[PDB]
Amino acid sequence: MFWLKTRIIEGEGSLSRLSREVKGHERVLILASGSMKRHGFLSEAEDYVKEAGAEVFSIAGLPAEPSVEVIEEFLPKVREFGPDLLVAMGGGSVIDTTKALKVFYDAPELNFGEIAFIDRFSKPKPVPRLKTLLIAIPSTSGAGSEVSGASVLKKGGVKYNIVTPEIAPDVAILDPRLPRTMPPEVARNSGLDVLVHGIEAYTTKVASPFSDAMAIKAIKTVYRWLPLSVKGDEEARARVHYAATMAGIAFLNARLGLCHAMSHKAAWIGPHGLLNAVFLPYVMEFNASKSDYARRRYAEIARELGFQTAKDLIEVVKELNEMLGVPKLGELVDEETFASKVEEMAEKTYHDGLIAFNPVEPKPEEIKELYLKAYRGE
Amino acid sequence: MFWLKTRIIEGEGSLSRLSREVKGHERVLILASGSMKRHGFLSEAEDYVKEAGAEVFSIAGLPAEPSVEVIEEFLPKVREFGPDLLVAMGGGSVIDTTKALKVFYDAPELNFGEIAFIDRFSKPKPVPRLKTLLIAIPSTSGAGSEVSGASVLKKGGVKYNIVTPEIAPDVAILDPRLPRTMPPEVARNSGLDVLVHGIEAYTTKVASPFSDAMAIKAIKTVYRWLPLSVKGDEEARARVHYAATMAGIAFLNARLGLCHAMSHKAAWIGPHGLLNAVFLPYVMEFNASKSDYARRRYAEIARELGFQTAKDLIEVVKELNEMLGVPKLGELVDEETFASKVEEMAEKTYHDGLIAFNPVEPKPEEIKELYLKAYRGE
Ligand SMILES: NC(=O)c1ccc[n+]([C@@H]2O[C@H](COP(=O)([O-])OP(=O)(O)OC[C@H]3O[C@@H](n4cnc5c(N)ncnc54)[C@H](OP(=O)(O)O)[C@@H]3O)[C@@H](O)[C@H]2O)c1
Ligand SMILES: [Fe+3]
Repeated sequence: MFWLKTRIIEGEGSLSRLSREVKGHERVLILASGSMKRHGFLSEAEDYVKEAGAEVFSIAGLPAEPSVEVIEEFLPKVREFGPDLLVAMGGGSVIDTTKALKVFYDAPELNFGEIAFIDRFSKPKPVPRLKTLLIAIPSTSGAGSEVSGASVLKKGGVKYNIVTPEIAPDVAILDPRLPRTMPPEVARNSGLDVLVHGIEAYTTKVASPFSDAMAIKAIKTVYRWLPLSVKGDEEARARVHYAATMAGIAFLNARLGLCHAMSHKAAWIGPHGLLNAVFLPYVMEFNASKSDYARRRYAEIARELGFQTAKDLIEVVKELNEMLGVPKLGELVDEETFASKVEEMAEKTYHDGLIAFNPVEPKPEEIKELYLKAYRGE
Repeated sequence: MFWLKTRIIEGEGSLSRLSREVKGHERVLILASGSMKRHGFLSEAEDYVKEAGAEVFSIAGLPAEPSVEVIEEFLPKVREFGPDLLVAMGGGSVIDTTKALKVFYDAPELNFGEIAFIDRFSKPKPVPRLKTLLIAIPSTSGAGSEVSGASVLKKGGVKYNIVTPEIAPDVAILDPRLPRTMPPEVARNSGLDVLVHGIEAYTTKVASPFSDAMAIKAIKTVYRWLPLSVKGDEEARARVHYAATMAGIAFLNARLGLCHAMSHKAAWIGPHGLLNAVFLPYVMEFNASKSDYARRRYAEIARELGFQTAKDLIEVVKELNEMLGVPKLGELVDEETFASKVEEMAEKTYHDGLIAFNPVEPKPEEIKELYLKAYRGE
């Protein structure tokens, strides 16, 4: 199965197409990061919204790690303003925050309790039809959240999932002026996220030729361009920006697997993209040792990069990490914390729904071992 | 820009998903090629419609390469039945005829002459919002009509387009059992159309990276699998079936170019896929010599197939036509008839909206030369 709800609008200066898209709307709410404010893209968007006749109200300064707490703060100002159009302008977390906001705005009754993918052996209640349009404008490259029907959300320190077609954005605007403001480390971290997403999407149980096309292109693009992007080349920034959305389209359809699950649960340690990169080569070694299907798919990606084998790809991924100064796991977190948490982390990873999609289902013990293998820098 | 209205359902035996898809509709009309009746798929589909609780009515035997008069034949039968869901099961011809029917069913005041892209120097009247749902189920591999917003009809030996997102299908079902009953020539002809779609979509002025991904995968898949499919390999049939839709998604977004325009205006000679194959190598040479952008883009494609240059790609296409027994143009039509028609085809091709998307705009006398080159088999 393959589909795409989101309309994509790409190109230098495509932020301006925002005027077309607000036509016929009256009250526009914009959530943005501070960096979007300080670089003047928020103003620029406010102009475009005004000159299309609509009222506009902005909130900037948003944390990462969205929560039902923080969404409480907003909802009155939100609910009083009476928006009929939401705009998210920033990273994954900003987009996910706006996505989560849409649900409580549009379905104020909805018991948060009842809708969250916390366990994979739990089956939450479905989310009704919502209504407010949602435009996503990503400033990083990136999380894939501008096309996905998923947002993550804390209700007091605990992480739940919301998953439904209803919060996949209606429109995504990809203007590479925005991601050209990423500091080098952020360009690195979020670009490795693309790579991990693509490789995982290619190797799930539910991959199709349609998602494969997108995954493969994102992979080749990151492999070829990310190092130049990190050094701040402007064209390379644009290419990786588009590839980030490609990987998004892929994992929207094919989903993800063990590596993302493992990153979710070690969130406390580090940024999402960085931990993913750290784990990937171990998850690949595991998958390839245990599944012929996984081994063949990795070889297919290797050939597409101009190599031959599954082992080529694993080694090339380790060398990419080394090249871009990705730290060992031992450098991010001391032995003592890590070791006392590894079992708890394994159990949570085991209850995550994404391991349903991984080409091999790992036992709790094998997850434990993988954490330890990664830590030893094995 | 990139988008996709159509929801794709793929897989062996995926026809059975018709049941889910018609649920809560009352009157379903199926328009089908003769081959779908003879080979049993039409009964199968009817059974699925029935068990979803709908009334079903089928018309089989819809003609290949339809002209405008097909509308007056079948429209009265559609009006009499009053469907609330149209299903098209057949090649691009059947799907195009169904789309056209939808237009005149939902919007009875329109006629073909108003709304078709007859002349790129006159704006046709726009098609209003339509309403009847349309499910496309292609049985060739393929025209890509199951995801495109176009319907192609002949008037006076010459093909014109109707183009609107309103006739992009809502759902496409890709079940490779269906194209397995194609005769070899039908497999060849529809398969080479996938290749031509992909190459033209890759080299228009409005190619994006998103349409590029789909275009490139379709090309690779065809290049590798079509010879085996033509011989009757069952796997290769499935692979090329999914590629045809990939190419359709590409050209839905990137459009097409001079090779399709020329084939439209020579439609009286032969079937569409065969004409496209014959012209392509000449169009490519022309574009490559006139445009550096086209040259570099053909080379990218050559590299992806494991060659190096634009020139390699042209040679590859010529060799593949040979290997598959594509006739020379001179076998299809006598010289004195062709040569008497050629100034008119060229002038009409020049007025085709598709030449605006080609990487260079030819003059009519350059088009006339192209036609004659192809005739000589240069
Ligand atoms: N809308 C668009 O975007 C678009 C783009 C490109 C081309 N086109 C159009 O599409 C048409 C060509 O479509 P096409 O290449 O799919 O061929 P087609 O013209 O629909 O069909 C060609 C022949 O194949 C036979 N057939 C089809 N499926 C079969 C199966 N499973 N088993 C056995 N026989 C089968 C049909 O025989 P029966 O009639 O006996 O069943 C028919 O005679 C042209 O009119 C062209 O203009 C449209
Ligand atoms: Fe075609």
